[PDB]
Amino acid sequence: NEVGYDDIGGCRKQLAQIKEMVELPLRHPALFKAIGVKPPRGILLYGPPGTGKTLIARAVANETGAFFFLINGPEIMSKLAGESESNLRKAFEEAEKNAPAIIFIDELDAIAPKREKTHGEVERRIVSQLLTLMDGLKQRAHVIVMAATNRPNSIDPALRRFGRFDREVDIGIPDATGRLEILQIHTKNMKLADDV
Amino acid sequence: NRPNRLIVDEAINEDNSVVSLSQPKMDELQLFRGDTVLLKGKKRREAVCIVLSDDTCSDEKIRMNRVVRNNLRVRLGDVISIQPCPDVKYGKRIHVLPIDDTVEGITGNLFEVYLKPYFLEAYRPIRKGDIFLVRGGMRAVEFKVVETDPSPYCIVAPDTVIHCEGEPIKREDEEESLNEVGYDDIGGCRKQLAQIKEMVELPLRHPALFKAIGVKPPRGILLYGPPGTGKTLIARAVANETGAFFFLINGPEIMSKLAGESESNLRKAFEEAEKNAPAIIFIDELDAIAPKREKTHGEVERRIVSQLLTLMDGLKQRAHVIVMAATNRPNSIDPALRRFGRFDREVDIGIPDATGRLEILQIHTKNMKLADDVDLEQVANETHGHVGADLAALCSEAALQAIRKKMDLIDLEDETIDAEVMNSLAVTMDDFRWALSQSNPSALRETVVEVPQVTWEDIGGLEDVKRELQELVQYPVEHPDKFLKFGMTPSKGVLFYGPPGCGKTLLAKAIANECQANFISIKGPELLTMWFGESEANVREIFDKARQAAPCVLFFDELDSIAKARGGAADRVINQILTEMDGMSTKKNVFIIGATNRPDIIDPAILRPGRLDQLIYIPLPDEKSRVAILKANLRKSPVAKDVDLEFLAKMTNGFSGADLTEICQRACKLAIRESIESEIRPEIRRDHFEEAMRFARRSVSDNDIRKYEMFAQTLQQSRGFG
Amino acid sequence: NEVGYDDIGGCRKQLAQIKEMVELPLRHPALFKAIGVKPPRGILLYGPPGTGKTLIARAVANETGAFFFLINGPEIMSKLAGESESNLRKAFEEAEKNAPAIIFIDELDAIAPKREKTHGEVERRIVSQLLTLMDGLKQRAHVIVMAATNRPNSIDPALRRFGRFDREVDIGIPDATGRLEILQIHTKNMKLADDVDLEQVANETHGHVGADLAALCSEAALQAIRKKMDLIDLEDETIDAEVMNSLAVTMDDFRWALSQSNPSALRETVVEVPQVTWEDIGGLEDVKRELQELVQYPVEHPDKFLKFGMTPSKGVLFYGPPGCGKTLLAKAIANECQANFISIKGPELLTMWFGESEANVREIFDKARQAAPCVLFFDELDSIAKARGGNGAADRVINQILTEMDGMSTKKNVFIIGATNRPDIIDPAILRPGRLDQLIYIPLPDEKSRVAILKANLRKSPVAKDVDLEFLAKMTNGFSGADLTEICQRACKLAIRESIESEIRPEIRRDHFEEAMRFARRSVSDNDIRKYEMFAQTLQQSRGFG
Ligand SMILES: Nc1ncnc2c1ncn2[C@@H]1O[C@H](COP(=O)(O)OP(=O)(O)OP(O)(O)=S)[C@@H](O)[C@H]1O
Ligand SMILES: Nc1ncnc2c1ncn2[C@@H]1O[C@H](COP(=O)(O)OP(=O)(O)OP(O)(O)=S)[C@@H](O)[C@H]1O
Ligand SMILES: Nc1ncnc2c1ncn2[C@@H]1O[C@H](COP(=O)(O)OP(=O)(O)OP(O)(O)=S)[C@@H](O)[C@H]1O
Ligand SMILES: Nc1ncnc2c1ncn2[C@@H]1O[C@H](COP(=O)(O)OP(=O)(O)OP(O)(O)=S)[C@@H](O)[C@H]1O
Ligand SMILES: Nc1ncnc2c1ncn2[C@@H]1O[C@H](COP(=O)(O)OP(=O)(O)OP(O)(O)=S)[C@@H](O)[C@H]1O
Ligand SMILES: [Cl-]
Ligand SMILES: [Cl-]
Ligand SMILES: [Mg+2]
Ligand SMILES: [Mg+2]
Ligand SMILES: [Mg+2]
Ligand SMILES: [Mg+2]
Ligand SMILES: [Mg+2]
Repeated sequence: NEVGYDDIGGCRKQLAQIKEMVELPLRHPALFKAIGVKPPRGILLYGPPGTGKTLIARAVANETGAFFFLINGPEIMSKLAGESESNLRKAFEEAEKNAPAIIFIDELDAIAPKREKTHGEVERRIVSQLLTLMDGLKQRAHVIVMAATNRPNSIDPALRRFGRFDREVDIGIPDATGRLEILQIHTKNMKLADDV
Repeated sequence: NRPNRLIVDEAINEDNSVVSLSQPKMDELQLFRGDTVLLKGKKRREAVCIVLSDDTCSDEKIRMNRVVRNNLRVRLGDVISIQPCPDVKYGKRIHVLPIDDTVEGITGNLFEVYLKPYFLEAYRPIRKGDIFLVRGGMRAVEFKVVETDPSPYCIVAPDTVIHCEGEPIKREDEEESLNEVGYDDIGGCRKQLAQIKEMVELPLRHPALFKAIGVKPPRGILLYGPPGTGKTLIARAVANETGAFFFLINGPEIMSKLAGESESNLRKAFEEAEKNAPAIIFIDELDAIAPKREKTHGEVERRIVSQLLTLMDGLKQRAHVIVMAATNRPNSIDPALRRFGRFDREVDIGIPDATGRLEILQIHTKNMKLADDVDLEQVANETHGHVGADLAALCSEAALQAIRKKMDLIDLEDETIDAEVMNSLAVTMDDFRWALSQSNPSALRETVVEVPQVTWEDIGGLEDVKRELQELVQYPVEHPDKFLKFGMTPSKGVLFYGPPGCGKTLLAKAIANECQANFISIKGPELLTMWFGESEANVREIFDKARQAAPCVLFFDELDSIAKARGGAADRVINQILTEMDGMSTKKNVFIIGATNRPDIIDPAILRPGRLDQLIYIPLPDEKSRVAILKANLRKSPVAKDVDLEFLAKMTNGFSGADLTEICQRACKLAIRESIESEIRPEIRRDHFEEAMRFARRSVSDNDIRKYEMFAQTLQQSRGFG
Repeated sequence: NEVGYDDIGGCRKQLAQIKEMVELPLRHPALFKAIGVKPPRGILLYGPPGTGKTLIARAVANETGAFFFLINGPEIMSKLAGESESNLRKAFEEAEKNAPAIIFIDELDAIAPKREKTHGEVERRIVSQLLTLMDGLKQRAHVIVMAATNRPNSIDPALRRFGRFDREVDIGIPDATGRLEILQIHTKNMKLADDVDLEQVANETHGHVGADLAALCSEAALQAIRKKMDLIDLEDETIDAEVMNSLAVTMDDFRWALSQSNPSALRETVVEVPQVTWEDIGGLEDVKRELQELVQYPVEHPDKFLKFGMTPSKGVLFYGPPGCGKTLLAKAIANECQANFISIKGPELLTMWFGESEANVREIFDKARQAAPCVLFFDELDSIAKARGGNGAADRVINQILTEMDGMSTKKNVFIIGATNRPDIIDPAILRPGRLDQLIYIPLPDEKSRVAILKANLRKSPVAKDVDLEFLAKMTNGFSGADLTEICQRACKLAIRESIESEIRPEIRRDHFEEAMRFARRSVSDNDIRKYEMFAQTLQQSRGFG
């Protein structure tokens, strides 16, 4: 019942790209340590709501078998100034401990929205906290930070720089074929009539 | 001074065992390009290399790669004593060993992979205690010479028996690493990296001399440019190359800590930097700490900016510290930092040009075994909007492609892959095209500043205009002597005007190429695109970009589109361009060219003396010129011998150069039809040209011409009553 | 080596004012107590960055020997809450104790920027603290509070009230003479080569301030050093005095320094005496005298106008065909009077933000009012007239210039000159009596003038003997002064091409002029002339229906 690539439809190409970027670095972690080449750090997934971004993230985690630490945007930003930055540190720390791992920051725009829009010292501090943590992965542990947002142009441009969320995947609305594909996945447990 | 003393300079010959002396010096020491010399540096250490000739190398300096430079324990801008060494003779045995951290990851046959081809037929003149670097298998390993048999120095002839003792060795304390950043890891920033080297080298390398002179050195050096241009790289490079202490202040890292902790870290940074003088404080991502004071609400944030300013003004200590800073946006920085005594010096590290990109590609393909079909010059050439980091990612991705496919079976289950495979693994030109497909360029939207690749040979006819253009731009740059002796100051700007598609845009680029001067092209619609409020501060940014890139030609193309938009925003832009033209001092070698397909609506203000007062009229091409255009367009195409380009020019005595180019394409588009449909020997012959000519295209009517000729004689009179 | 009045150039008149304000209260504190008269409390120094504001303050301190407490703006605002206001207190307290004293608040705009601009409370509170401390000087214990800013506007107006910062000094950018001065101050310790012409430096160094020139001298020196460095020693921790004397700074080194020259302040509205003279203008002799009677007389002979019962006219309007010396005349008359001169071009007025376009015109008229006697020159008015109808913002600006015109009292030595190549669209409001009512028509040059122009432009150029400028003038009838300069430029360009191609030594000779005349053009059509001739008479009636 757990999520897998078979639970995803309409994102064939995108799911492939994410498979390339992600697949080698985790079961080839000692290999990358041997090669010396730089793999991706942050893979940003954007598209309108209910497109399957949170789905794809959880799928890649279970299909590759990597450790999975979910960072829900709103959940962080609901807590006090201490807890917010603290939980960000704990997540990156525990993710590095259980490498290979995928840190999924869902609804990233909630944590690090356009700095022009941001007000208050605490919020700007949390963004800076995340930027440092992303830069912290340049230690080149076996860790990948996936992230999702409904609005790419809402994200603080600081996150889109090199070494941070440097790769992006446009997971858009499905076309006619994609919708047929998705319908099949959700009717695979139902007994359909012939006229359907 | 005896000839035996020279100063260390950068290396043109990227080889390890080599130095370069100028020919005048070469023959002076009576030692020849073939012989082996002994280098004696500081710390009472030595090294052996093959000396060679450089035309560029000034006689008093000696070019040596960073490896030799490291073994001598010397930096760029230090003196060493060279002397001939005929004492050296062929080698019997050699005992090298890899350094531990340069091999952490791999294991296997280092001899066959690294040492064997490195010394293959190379007759390298080594030395005991030397540390050399071998690149292969997508990494660079460092070995140190522990022992030789004709010790301590000997040559590695093909008969020389190369021994490997057993186990990798630890790193010595005083021995720097070669994986560390240096000027050799930076490309595309020749001119900019030169400036910074001049600013920083004197106060840091010889601080005592600057204390004695009394003259004021540079306090703050602000680096700007788009993301991934290598600002952090250049800063970290100058640190290791000058050998100064390096305290990194990371913007976000400071601002990620609590209120007082940020200001406390700022102090400790300047404190420890001052303590360990000479030093370089590098404030990376400065705009995170010191954005415009208006742009920031809150109290703490404003307090942190003020803290930085006080620390910056605290260089009254002058204890030999240089504060470098990097931002991706100058106008974000609080202007209070630009004041004298703070960040008073600036360096525009822009996006690399075609040559610069080729450089960078060569830097990130250093450790890879490229296939022969790989043409990096083509990669660079078809890479318009990439930055240093993009190219570094491009090479890295192309490598990951070669890896994952020739992975095939490999083993994977085995925790590590040996050096035999990685060396045999090659990166095809195909892999680069695949990596280029997934290319996400960082700086496409950025206005470009480079030397145009267009030449006179691409422009058919207009031989008169070409020559007048040479007088206006090239002479005042290449012969200031005459103009000062004649008592005249040159004209600043030109205006191209005439029918559409007759080579106005080409001429603008073509002259910039003739002078090998920088070139900037702002098209009318680009100006009308700008956000209204920022529009003004961005026009100012253009003229600054052109002022710094001098000698440069600032080209305002497609001015007619702005003239239409006026008769609101279009008004403010031009009136500011007029204002910026006046501010442009004639002595700055910034020459402003304007162009428009419509002289009937130019703001006469642009035509005022002192501004664009050189009104050059570019008409439709006469028969002779049309043939030159047709040949210029079919230059790179396989045309049949049967085609009569002359006759083609006879018939079309009303066609613009834009038409003739379209006609040549149309005929080509038909030839491609044949090549795909029938697989015929691919060649564009006559019957394509004739059919393409049958339908024809006259992009400039007769009435249009009459008007243009009327303006060719009356345009200067547009400043009075129209 | 400490700072003194001898270390300051270009600020002659300003430095004299500060001296007058400060000398009596500081050098004679006992005397001023006995009088009961009130001395100046606060002196505000404004001007762009690097003009020598901090310098002058530190200079006045040492020269008067007064106690000196430096209040660094950024330093205060970098400290914590109360520690800021607490230090402001101590600064005044300690200054009052050791009277006579000078408190210098450098970068005042950091402490007390626009009380509306600031966000928060601790900031507004620090401003309040300052206003109290300034008002707290009612102890009067001979303390003078100097202050420096680049933003004369951004300072909360509360500070510029009476009893606080009641006196202000515009230490603006230096002019040609001022830059020469500063260059001599910083080349004071260098051994200059004979080919070094610091006058040439000062003149082609338009937009530099004191800090720029100081760096420019430093630049030329460090380059001359790096040269003869060559061998030197370096390994030796110090260089001896013998070498340093043999070191010379060539004019070439200054030219290399001028190559890397980034001028700090450009487009900063310049206020200086123009170097243009009547000799630079061919012809117009009648208009030249007319300009004197309007400008020279009322400033040099006020007794006459007062006794005659008439008040002089305020402004002039130059109108006529393009390129006939309207800009030159404006600069010329100002130079003759040796009065300051401000040239605002039409486009410069259309550049500003909509909001700034009003508050910045006031700045102009204020800058002219203070630099009196001054010639305020509004050049290229035609470019504005076009931006109103299309022949929004231009409307607001002109109405502002009109309001500013009327408001300026005639008893001030400010003289306004407007100019335009097009009187067919000039705002009639500008032409109403009391404004630019002196309508001067400047036509194309007559034959006599054309010769004068030709000689004026070829003055510093190597023209051959056989060249006949009088014949050349006879041929160029309907040509303007701008055209004749272009023909000269065209002819000179040909002579240069010959010089490079053949190395015949520089002689712009006959056939060069002949070919330049072959391609020569008339920039003012006949029809255009007839119109200008009509407006030479009927422009008076443009305020009616017309
Ligand atoms: N491509 C897909 N194939 C099958 N089901 C999908 C797909 N995309 C979304 N869904 C369904 O949508 C639900 C989950 O969508 P989510 O991934 O959580 O939405 P989202 O992309 O994260 O958008 P937001 O920003 O969280 S509202 C599940 O019921 C999925 O089955
Ligand atoms: N000019 C360059 N020449 C060669 N390689 C470069 C260059 N610039 C960047 N790179 C490569 O890309 C990487 C990025 O360098 P950075 O110094 O981080 O760029 P950056 O300008 O500092 O990015 P910012 O300012 O943090 S957004 C380097 O480590 C190199 O691998
Ligand atoms: N003299 C010429 N020689 C070679 N190609 C020319 C020539 N003139 C025009 N062209 C072609 O016309 C195209 C446009 O060149 P331009 O310099 O931009 O002409 P233009 O005066 O700017 O007219 P437009 O408005 O750009 S079409 C180029 O791509 C050329 O291929
Ligand atoms: N009028 C001047 N005469 C001689 N030297 C000057 C002059 N103005 C500036 N300088 C030089 O440039 C430096 C500028 O120093 P400052 O006194 O700090 O100028 P400033 O106007 O206070 O700078 P700002 O406004 O705070 S950016 C001085 O140290 C001088 O060396
Ligand atoms: N009477 C003159 N004597 C000498 N040169 C003149 C004369 N009139 C015009 N010129 C030339 O024309 C140039 C401009 O002079 P201006 O005073 O600006 O004329 P104008 O009436 O303002 O016309 P424009 O539109 O500015 S060219 C000068 O630099 C001279 O080169
Ligand atoms: Cl226009
Ligand atoms: Cl008007
Ligand atoms: Mg979701
Ligand atoms: Mg960086
Ligand atoms: Mg074009
Ligand atoms: Mg100052
Ligand atoms: Mg003029």
